[PDB]
Amino acid sequence: SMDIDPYKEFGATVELLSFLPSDFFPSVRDLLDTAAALYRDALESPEHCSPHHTALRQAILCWGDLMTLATWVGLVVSYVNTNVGLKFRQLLWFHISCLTFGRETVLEYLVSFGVWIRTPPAARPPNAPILS
Amino acid sequence: SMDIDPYKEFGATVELLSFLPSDFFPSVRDLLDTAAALYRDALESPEHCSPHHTALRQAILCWGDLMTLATWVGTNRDLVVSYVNTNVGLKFRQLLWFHISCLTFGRETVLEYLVSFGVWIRTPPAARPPNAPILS
Ligand SMILES: O=C(Nc1ccc(F)c(Cl)c1)N1CCc2n[nH]c(-c3ccccc3)c2C1
Ligand SMILES: O=C(Nc1ccc(F)c(Cl)c1)N1CCc2n[nH]c(-c3ccccc3)c2C1
Repeated sequence: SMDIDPYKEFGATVELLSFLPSDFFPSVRDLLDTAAALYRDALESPEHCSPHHTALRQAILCWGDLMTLATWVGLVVSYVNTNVGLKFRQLLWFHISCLTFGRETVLEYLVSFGVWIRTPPAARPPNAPILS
Repeated sequence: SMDIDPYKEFGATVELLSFLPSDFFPSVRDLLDTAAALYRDALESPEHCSPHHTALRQAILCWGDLMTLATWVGTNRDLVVSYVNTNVGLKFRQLLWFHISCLTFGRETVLEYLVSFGVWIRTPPAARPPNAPILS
């Protein structure tokens, strides 16, 4: 079979996004609403716009199919939100953040927050790293 | 909410691909095997290559997640298995075929062929030409 990495063409890796803890990412619901709020006209556009746009379109739609399936099945519903949910919380956040703040900024922040959150509370700085 | 069209940025529509009958498209298995055979290095490449490549990568992976899910659902029934392959299956058979064919024969060619075969298969057997339209 093949082994394809969705973040590879965007300069990152699966393991790199797994560096960030599970509770770091917003809910799938909050992510879909943000994609729409900031890029509704662009995501529905006839233009490619950018590779980030192309991937995000598939991501939103793919999660749609996944929800349509689990809704039809009705732990099973909980399965999508627990295991599959985490995967899209990463993917959706990655592209939205890259479109909003820029690829390079997102990547630096990723390693910066991973090191920061892993530092015990007593020693780590009060202000977490930010995008800009 | 949003209404996003996966084929829209590629100059087609969901409705346009639904023009071709369900038995027109190869199986998902034959489609995934074809994707690897022709574009294994490109699909795994660090370079975008093309918007079709970017979309095709997500499609393969998305189908993967659906299969990983259905594989786990099954282990925890046969009626459910028919759902993934009957309803969701058709959707990806179109999507996978669309991108694979566009990369192989060229976007513009695929679209002309798409409409040509739709008209051809819909003509009753007695009247329609013996030779169906082809690509390139
Ligand atoms: O990861 C995120 N948020 C986030 C990203 C993508 C999303 F799709 C969603 Cl729903 C949320 N941040 C962590 C670091 C950071 N630094 N600066 C800002 C910021 C906050 C408000 C306005 C402007 C910037 C943030 C928020
Ligand atoms: O839709 C398809 N086939 C197809 C496409 C994408 C796929 F991902 C898979 Cl698995 C199959 N055809 C219908 C019209 C046509 N015209 N010409 C050719 C052809 C055949 C062999 C060698 C060279 C050309 C074909 C085959």
